[PDB]
Amino acid sequence: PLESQYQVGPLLGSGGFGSVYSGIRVSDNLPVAIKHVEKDRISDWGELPNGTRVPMEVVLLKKVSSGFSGVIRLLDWFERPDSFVLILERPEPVQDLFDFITERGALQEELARSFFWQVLEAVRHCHNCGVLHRDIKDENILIDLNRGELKLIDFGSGALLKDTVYTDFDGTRVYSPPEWIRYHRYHGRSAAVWSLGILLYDMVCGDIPFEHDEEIIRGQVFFRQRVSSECQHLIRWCLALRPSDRPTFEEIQNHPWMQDVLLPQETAEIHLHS
Ligand SMILES: O=c1c(O)c(-c2ccc(O)c(O)c2)oc2cc(O)c(O)c(O)c12
Repeated sequence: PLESQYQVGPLLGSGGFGSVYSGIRVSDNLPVAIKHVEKDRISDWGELPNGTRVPMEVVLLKKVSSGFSGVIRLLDWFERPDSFVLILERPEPVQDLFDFITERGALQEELARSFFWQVLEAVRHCHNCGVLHRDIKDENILIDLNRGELKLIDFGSGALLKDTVYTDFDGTRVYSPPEWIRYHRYHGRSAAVWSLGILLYDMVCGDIPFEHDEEIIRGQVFFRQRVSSECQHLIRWCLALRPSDRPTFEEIQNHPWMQDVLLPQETAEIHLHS
């Protein structure tokens, strides 16, 4: 019943999400990640089913924790005078999609298809559980390099899912949709599909398509790499300017470009030198 049940390792990263460390649970040498969030710096707070104030990330992680390996699982959490400490699972070996794309450039379509499909399955899982991520992007995706499995992380900018309009947003601007930029209003699903469009382009071209607000609003997509027409079609669909013109998750998964996806294990054998 303390913090010394884990042997703390090196710092993995720090940013708007706080500070995350590599760790090992001494109880059984299980690889873990240890995230510390200062209370002053917490955006949105939630409340646990049993009445007690916690960071929204904790509520959301509990709602999605299950057998599904598509989302990083919350093993435990603690409260401190001025911070919260989350204990999360940690694949080993691992690499985040942002670094993987920095090192390999534009990913081959077969690989981007496997990864994109897995992201789709995970976002669907979150939505079934009543959770909206709101910061889907390469830096918030981990690759279990041995099994070829992607895991979604960092629900700190997330919210309970609803059908009404959202007037707040604290995720990544360049992954944010035109309707946010222009009116500070979005619906959850359509906004998610837009970020998924940004993420697919990122995967197949090696960089995000838009850097400035004027480009997001204009919505014209230029391809800087060789990309098949089907893939270009799916990306442009996801990046439709009107929210209602974007595809649903079902429409994305039944799109011609998404057929014959490789299983994660096959994916690691062919593309991850596993
Ligand atoms: O295992 C994790 C993990 O759970 C997380 C994680 C999990 C939940 C969060 O909210 C979050 O911000 C990060 O992050 C990282 C980041 C790394 O660079 C790495 O090598 C890792 O192994 C991990």
